Amino acid sequence: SKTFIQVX
Repeated sequence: SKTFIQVX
């Protein structure tokens, strides 16, 4: 499962 985390 790919997870995309927004940094700034």
